[PDB]
Amino acid sequence: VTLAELASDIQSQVKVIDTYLTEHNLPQPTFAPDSPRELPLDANVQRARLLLIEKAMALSNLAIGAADNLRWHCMNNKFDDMTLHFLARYNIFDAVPRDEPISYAELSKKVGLAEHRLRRIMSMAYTQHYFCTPKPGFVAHTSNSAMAIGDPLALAWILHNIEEVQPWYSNKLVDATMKWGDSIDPKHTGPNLNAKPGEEKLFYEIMEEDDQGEWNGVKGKGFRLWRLYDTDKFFGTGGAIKGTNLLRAFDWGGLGKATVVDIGGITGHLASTVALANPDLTFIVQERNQPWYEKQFYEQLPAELNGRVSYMPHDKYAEQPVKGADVYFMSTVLHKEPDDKAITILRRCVEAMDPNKSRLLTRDIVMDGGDPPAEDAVINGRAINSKEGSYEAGLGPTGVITRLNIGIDFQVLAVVNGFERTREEWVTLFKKADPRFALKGCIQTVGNCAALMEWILEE
Amino acid sequence: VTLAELASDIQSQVKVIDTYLTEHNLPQPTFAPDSPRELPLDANVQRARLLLIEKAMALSNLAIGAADNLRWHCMNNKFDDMTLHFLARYNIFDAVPRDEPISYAELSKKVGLAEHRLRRIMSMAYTQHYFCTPKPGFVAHTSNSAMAIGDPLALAWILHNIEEVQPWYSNKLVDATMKWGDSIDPKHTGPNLNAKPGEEKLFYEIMEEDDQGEWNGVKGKGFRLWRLYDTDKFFGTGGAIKGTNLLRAFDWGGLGKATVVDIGGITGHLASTVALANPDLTFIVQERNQPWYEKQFYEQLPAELNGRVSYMPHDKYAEQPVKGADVYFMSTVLHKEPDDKAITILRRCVEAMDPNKSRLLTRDIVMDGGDPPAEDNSKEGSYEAGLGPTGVITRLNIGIDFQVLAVVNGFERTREEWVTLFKKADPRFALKGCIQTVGNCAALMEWILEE
Ligand SMILES: C/C=C/C[C@H](C)C[C@H](C)C(=O)c1c(O)cc[nH]c1=O
Ligand SMILES: C/C=C/C[C@H](C)C[C@H](C)C(=O)c1c(O)cc[nH]c1=O
Repeated sequence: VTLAELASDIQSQVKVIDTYLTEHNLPQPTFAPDSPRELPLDANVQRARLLLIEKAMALSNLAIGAADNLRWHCMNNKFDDMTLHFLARYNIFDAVPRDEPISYAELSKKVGLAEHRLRRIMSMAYTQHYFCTPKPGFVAHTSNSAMAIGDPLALAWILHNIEEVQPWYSNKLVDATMKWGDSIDPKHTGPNLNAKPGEEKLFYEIMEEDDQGEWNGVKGKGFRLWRLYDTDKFFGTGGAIKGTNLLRAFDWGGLGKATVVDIGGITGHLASTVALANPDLTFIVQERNQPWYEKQFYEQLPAELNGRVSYMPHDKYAEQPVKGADVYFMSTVLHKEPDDKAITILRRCVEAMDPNKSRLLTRDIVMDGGDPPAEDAVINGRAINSKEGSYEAGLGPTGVITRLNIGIDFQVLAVVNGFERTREEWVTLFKKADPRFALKGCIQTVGNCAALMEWILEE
Repeated sequence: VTLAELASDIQSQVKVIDTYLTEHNLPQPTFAPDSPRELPLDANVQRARLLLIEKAMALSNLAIGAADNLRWHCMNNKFDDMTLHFLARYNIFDAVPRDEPISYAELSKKVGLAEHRLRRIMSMAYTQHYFCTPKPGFVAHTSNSAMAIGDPLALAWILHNIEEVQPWYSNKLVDATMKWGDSIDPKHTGPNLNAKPGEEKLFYEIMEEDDQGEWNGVKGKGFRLWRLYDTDKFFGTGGAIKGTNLLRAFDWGGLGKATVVDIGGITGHLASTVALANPDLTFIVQERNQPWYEKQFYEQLPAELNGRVSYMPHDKYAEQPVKGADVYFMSTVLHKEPDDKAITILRRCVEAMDPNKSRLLTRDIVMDGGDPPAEDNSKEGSYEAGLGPTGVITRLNIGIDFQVLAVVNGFERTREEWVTLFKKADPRFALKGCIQTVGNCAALMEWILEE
């Protein structure tokens, strides 16, 4: 491919998006804080958007060229993370007003970071369109930075990755690999490279046990796990994996009055999203208890649910105490479970299921892609705006959903030696758990990176 | 700005490059291993390239959108570094033939990385156009990965950043700032967060003293410093800061038969670059000695220079023993020197200079940009191509600024700050030339002492 080819391709995708926005009188994305934070969920718009990102990344990459790509990458990339690190730890998102500029001098005194250094940090932020400088000596928000205003979930995501995942695990992954090999054992992770025998610590042990700190309402023991919970919530409130996409991937209303057992459901945020939109549904959120868990679970629980979402302490490897429920639901649980452990969990589900009225629903990455809703299956336009060679938009070796899915793969690899799976690998795994399992649906909304898989037991 | 405006801008810039390559019968950049590694150095082409990169980055950013930008960023960007870390530590660039594909199985056996994990690592590389998969189960190079084949300097750059700068310094820079504030003391850096007063370790002490390892022919003491020197050479052999750009930024030939004193000139690589192109020049490379320095200096030294480039052990803060030389030259030395230290060095140069004969040349970032070479239609906006708040040369300038900030609390300067600093060293100093080739982030500043 050439620069010109990429540019033409880009133009084609922009035209699809730009025409949809105009024909529907929808505001255009910009870098201003009042920009829409996403494009319409229309499947044609989203396919075009995913291809556009991919081609624009290819274009900047090609134009930088082979001589400067590795040179500039190892110089600059790491400092985009460092910039966000400063922005979060100094609370700079909240200190810059959303709709008004602020001087470096005033910003410096608000956050306690000297003017010279502040100026330097902000300048790097500008190059990735986080904040801008509208006039000399002044800082203002962009859309990218404004979305973090007042949102500790956004800051949780920054700090979890920069203060835990990267320094403790991913920076050490090479060493981990050479020491223990290609492992599925969560002990074979960065913090244990020099641990004495029997003194290894698991990621989730560190998260729940460390008591030297505090985060967003939880002081002491488990503050890191609470922050990790915030990150989970962050991915549900907006963007590609937004929780409301679950409502489009399965007919929750069709269940009628029914009980959903939410196994490994964190703090029940996703359960609350589904139950808010489906008044006939009861959710049992099953999770390992913590000293602060119930206090936080009920503080977040919307009163409008009238108690339909409740918490039940439960070990996911143990016997399932809720028998004959309509749905047993696991959202992004099994990608941290190697085969033997996932089979244990699945067999616990099977024993509690009534094969003639229970379903097992999982939400997880399907590496090679799920299927779109039936209404989006037929391609009604041109292939250029819908597919990249043989791959659905967003997939293939340079696809942005492919990229994100590898990012998630690497994250669970880093912290627990987890891994993502293809559809065939999911079906193989479930049938090893019980040969009666059948994949009845595998729905991935366009622009999402996860699929909702509907499993049943048939004779 | 909107998606359509960005796309429109991109088309214009592309057209400039596309037209020039066609009209000059020059191969088009692609991702194939045989692609040109850079665009032509013609100033109009480079201006369009810099704007094109900037607009294309704006376009991918805007298309990702505000909801997904921070979410995707903190998920993915760190693993682009981790992928390069695997590729370097397992020597995968060399393991994959430049012009043939290799199966994951065969690559796995060559590098000793299990197949499943190998596949996973390679797949992340593909998304940034490092390697590709031309057929199921097979790996091939791209232009981006092929440039690292057989080049330990590229591996040096990967490992210096990922195994030293990032974990020891930049990841700890917030903690360092909260502990010491906006310090300019090189002891007030990440490794010393819990050091006893007086027991702080300097970055360059760690570099020259650590003996637990080896790198590219240097075993034991100072292997890290030798690898650092490889990274400096890496930025001289190609890309934006290539040493041959120095030949366009100053009239070296106009010096005639002349001596250049190269203060802090590393292992003399840059000196050799200039001396190979200018046969009438003699270079004196002044640098702090190391047990392996002279061996490595002479191994590297091109035979065809016939001794014109020599090594003189020297403390840059000490009296300058070469009096009256035509040129005293410092390349990317002063951006690691706070004002007081820089003034000490500059006054050592002034004492040795003949004001009517000697020049002082410095190569450094000028944060607000130098002037184009003399040999190079209408201007819109406040900034030359590559500069301004989203410019890609600005971005590289800041990355370098942050690099020296991280390891020694150094900093980059504007042209006005340079002039102020030099005039504080000696009021006779005058900036006679400040030349920055288009596509380069550094400028060559020519200083003289005037009455
Ligand atoms: C399939 C999508 C799942 C949404 C999650 C936010 C992905 C994220 C990588 C994740 O699972 C993490 C994790 O499991 C453990 C530690 N740190 C994480 O970030
Ligand atoms: C102005 C351009 C200079 C070219 C250099 C390769 C820049 C690079 C950031 C650098 O100076 C480094 C340094 O001084 C010390 C440690 N590690 C570095 O990387």
